[PDB]
Amino acid sequence: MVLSEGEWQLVLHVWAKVEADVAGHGQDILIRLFKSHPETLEKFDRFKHLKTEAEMKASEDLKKHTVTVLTALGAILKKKGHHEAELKPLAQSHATKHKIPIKYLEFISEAIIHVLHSRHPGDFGADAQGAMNKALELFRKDIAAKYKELGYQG
Ligand code: HEM
Repeated sequence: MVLSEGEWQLVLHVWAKVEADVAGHGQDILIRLFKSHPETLEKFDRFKHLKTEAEMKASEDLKKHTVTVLTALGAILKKKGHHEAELKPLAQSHATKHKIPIKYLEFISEAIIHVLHSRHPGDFGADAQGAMNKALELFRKDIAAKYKELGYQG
């Protein structure tokens, strides 16, 4: 699949709002993932001791990680599909070291969409959500293809 330029601009216009405060958005997205799909937290040896939303919010180390995650995703989105170089290292680490199935990437995609819907109704109406869904679906399809090349079922 391929996004239109208009669809990319809807993606990038909401991401511009995320970048007012990437850390706060990152906290909201990973906490939403862990609340909605608690099995995902067990993949993080670094964070799986955290018991409550309040502990997650208070963790400076989690905050920092969420900034790393969202900045990596933002750099991918800014490539508008031309993200082969960015996807290589991430697909390798997530396949071989972290062992993150495609289903869990669906779950984090849901969390991203939820938080952007909540925080950004001015830039995340139906067309904008559809564009972000397409971008995240493209990202997941390309990761799944790389996982297969790397030997991971996903
Ligand atoms: C939008 C999707 C995601 C992006 C962009 C992303 C990005 C990153 C980045 C940049 C790192 C650090 C470098 C590396 O190890 O490759 C990382 C680490 C990690 N990711 Fe992801 N990630 C995503 C989704 C997930 C999901 C859904 C899980 C778990 C369910 C996961 C689990 C991990 C783990 C366990 C680490 C190592 C954390 C640590 O101990 O330092 N990732 N991720």
